[PDB]
Amino acid sequence: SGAIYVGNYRVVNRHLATHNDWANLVWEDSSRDLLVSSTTAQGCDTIARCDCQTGVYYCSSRRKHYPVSFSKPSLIFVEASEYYPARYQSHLMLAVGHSEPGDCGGILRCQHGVVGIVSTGGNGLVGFADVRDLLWLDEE
Ligand SMILES: COc1ccccc1CC(=O)N(C)CCC(N)=O
Ligand SMILES: COc1ccccc1CC(=O)N(C)CCC(N)=O
Ligand SMILES: [Zn+2]
Repeated sequence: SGAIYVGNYRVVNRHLATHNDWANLVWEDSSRDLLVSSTTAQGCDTIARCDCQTGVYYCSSRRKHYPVSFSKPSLIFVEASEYYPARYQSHLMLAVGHSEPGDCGGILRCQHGVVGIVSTGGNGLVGFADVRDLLWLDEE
């Protein structure tokens, strides 16, 4: 589990969104596994605006923050799960690292701010849903 809190926005994995998130929906994209809902209180996170490929992510299944190198956001085939059938997930970045299903929502950060959240994994890989292209998160 986990979320990004920037401005009056809450960014979560679309497959983990709550019924309050859906009732207060701002934007969602199934192909990205992302959902953004509105919040009453202001958050403290800053979104990175960069092309960094190195950073640190939080892994709840190890209670550890791991430095990683990750690929640029791209269209990657993701096997069937209890949340989605087998499909192509877009804006996804991969790294060699540990992850388990409940690690989704763990933040990946670089020196500029939040880069994305854990969204997929398996076979010693961890996938992050990128949020750096969502410029509108920084305003209104
Ligand atoms: C100190 O947190 C670091 C540091 C490096 C890298 C990542 C984090 C995690 C983070 O930014 N959180 C707000 C924790 C909640 C979450 N959703 O992961
Ligand atoms: C961190 O996720 C891991 C890790 C290891 C093994 C399995 C998972 C769960 C996982 O990949 N999904 C539920 C897919 C979600 C999606 N974005 O389509
Ligand atoms: Zn950066």
